[PDB]
Amino acid sequence: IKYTIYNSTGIQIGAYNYMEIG
Repeated sequence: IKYTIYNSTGIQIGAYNYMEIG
């Protein structure tokens, strides 16, 4: 999986991950 993304807020790619940006 490529993508390219500039200085933006933290990303989950791939399968259905879990993540909690307080």
